[PDB]
Amino acid sequence: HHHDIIDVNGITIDKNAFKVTVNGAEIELTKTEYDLLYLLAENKNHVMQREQILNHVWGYNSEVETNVVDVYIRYLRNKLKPYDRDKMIETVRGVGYVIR
Ligand SMILES: [Mg+2]
Ligand SMILES: [Mg+2]
Ligand code: NA
Repeated sequence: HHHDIIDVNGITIDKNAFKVTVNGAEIELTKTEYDLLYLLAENKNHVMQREQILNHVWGYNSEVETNVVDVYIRYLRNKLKPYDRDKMIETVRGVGYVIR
């Protein structure tokens, strides 16, 4: 076990850097979930096609199956659900995903 959060010399450092702040609390993510959320958020109101999300989050050269995007959208929605934030991630069937 590693201490979740450490304070030393007035510096606060969390074991897991990939957290976002919501309602005075924190949602704890993985790198890939965090990068996916960032992408969608930076592209608010602009629908992102699955292949574009794949390129930006997993890499233009990636050998991963494109449906990994759908998998991680589900993981991210599940992370947002306890904070009633999941509906911000909308599916555009046959295109991709968007935050409005
Ligand atoms: Mg951080
Ligand atoms: Mg943070
Ligand atoms: Na969490």
